[PDB]
Amino acid sequence: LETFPLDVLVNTAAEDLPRGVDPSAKENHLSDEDFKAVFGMTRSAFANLPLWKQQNLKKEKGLF
Repeated sequence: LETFPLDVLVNTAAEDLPRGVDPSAKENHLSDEDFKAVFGMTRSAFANLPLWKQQNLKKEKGLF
């Protein structure tokens, strides 16, 4: 699993995204610290939200 800075995951062109990042699950590529800062809940709690809600939260945060 490759992790990248929040700014890189948010501000990179699709074709320029590092090969090791799943574009549909950018949150998995954030460090634990960045995930905590961005979402404010544990990774498990976030994964337990309906998919559409995970997506909606990510849209405004630039991670969709």
